[PDB]
Amino acid sequence: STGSATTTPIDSLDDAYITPVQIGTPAQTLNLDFDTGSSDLWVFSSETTASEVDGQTIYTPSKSTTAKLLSGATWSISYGDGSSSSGDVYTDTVSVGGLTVTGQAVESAKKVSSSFTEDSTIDGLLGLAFSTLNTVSPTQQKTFFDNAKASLDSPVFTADLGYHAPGTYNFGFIDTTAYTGSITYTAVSTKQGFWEWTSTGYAVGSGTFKSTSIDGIADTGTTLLYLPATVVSAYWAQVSGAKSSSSVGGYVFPCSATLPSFTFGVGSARIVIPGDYIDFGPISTGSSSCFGGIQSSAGIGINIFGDVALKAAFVVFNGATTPTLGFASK
Ligand SMILES: CC(=O)Nc1cccnc1N
Repeated sequence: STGSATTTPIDSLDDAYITPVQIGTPAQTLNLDFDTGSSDLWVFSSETTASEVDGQTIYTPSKSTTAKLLSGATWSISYGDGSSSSGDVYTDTVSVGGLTVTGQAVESAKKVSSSFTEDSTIDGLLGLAFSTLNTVSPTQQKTFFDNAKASLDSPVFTADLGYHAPGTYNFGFIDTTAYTGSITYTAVSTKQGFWEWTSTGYAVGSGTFKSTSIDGIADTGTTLLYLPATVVSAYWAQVSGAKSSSSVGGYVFPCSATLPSFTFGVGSARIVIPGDYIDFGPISTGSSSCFGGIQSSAGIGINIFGDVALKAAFVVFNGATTPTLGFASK
């Protein structure tokens, strides 16, 4: 089997991407944030505290003839940005782009933190990291990809995120029309439960490539590119007037600037992030200070190849017995 679904930016900055997902019988379609940095499929629901729902579409298990309470199971998750959610668990039929999994754990939120409430466009998250990170207790549950994997034509999914435009998540096949050149594959460590890999270096604009190992994670659920402070300082030093602002929370730059590109290495290959992808716009409405899309990972504990980096590439998440990542230009 295969599936193919379009993923759409939630706003004009590509702060996140939503993909429609069918849950239950008859189908209830919710727009979920596909997240290769976590491993829980959770949704706003008829159980979510009413004051914490503000415009989201909810899953109502009592209206699904295939929903079953997973008795005694609870979940609770906290993400790197400080947001969180928790609740109980149903199993139900879940379909993405024509690919159907029966008996998928659908984690129903009873509580969500303010950042989820305030984002009316995101109805929940669909985790695509390794199932060892799933938070359901006392019986850990499998991700949608892990449940689908044996049925797929090939044990893979691909992320093809657009810049200011829709893109595609495919399951079970690699669309050879969606990228240019060849795909370069690189090793993955699953020891932390992430799609963790080692970039071979970077360049700033037209500058020379610096060969240096940068361990980090491919995370579709993180907006920006978080890299070591040395690398980030070298980037922003090429932008007149750019500075790190403790009050704002990262590097800012004059909105009048033209940003240089940023290149990262995948083995001997190179992925170029155009300068425009690094512009996250005014820090507040009407400001002439703009927020940068490359930020320091110092204090996070891990480097994160988030959407800023991933949307410059066609990315293969290879879930074979030994997982690997593939990157191609597009
Ligand atoms: C850095 C970070 O926390 N990212 C993130 C936030 C919420 C959900 N998934 C994620 N991958």
